[PDB]
Amino acid sequence: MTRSCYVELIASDQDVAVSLRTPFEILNEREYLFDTYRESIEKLLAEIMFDKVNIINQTTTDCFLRTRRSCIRMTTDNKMIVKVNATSRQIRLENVKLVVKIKYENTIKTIKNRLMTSLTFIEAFGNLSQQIKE
Repeated sequence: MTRSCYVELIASDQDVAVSLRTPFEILNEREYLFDTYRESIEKLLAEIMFDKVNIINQTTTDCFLRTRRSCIRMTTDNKMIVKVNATSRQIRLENVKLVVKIKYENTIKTIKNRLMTSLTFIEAFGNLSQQIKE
């Protein structure tokens, strides 16, 4: 749980899923990334490798990591690392043990739809910020 995103990981014996709930435009603006989210997901998929070894003991395969995906891969020194394809293009990686798609999200919302518009002073203070610079 962070100040901007709530990252969750549901791990079963066969399928592992990563979700990310944020109340904003999710992948920056359209399909980009902030560094902190990538480091947090990398830490989480690094810890679940050590904690859930037998679930991730699968055959090493070569696959193209697609949009909104992550994978757990083996390095040349038999060290397991994690790369998340938050880039726009698909990333080709080898020695992949597991591919996990990340599901990104977004009467409390019915009140939040109006109370944000109740405070119309972002544009007023933007005019003031343009005004002071003289």
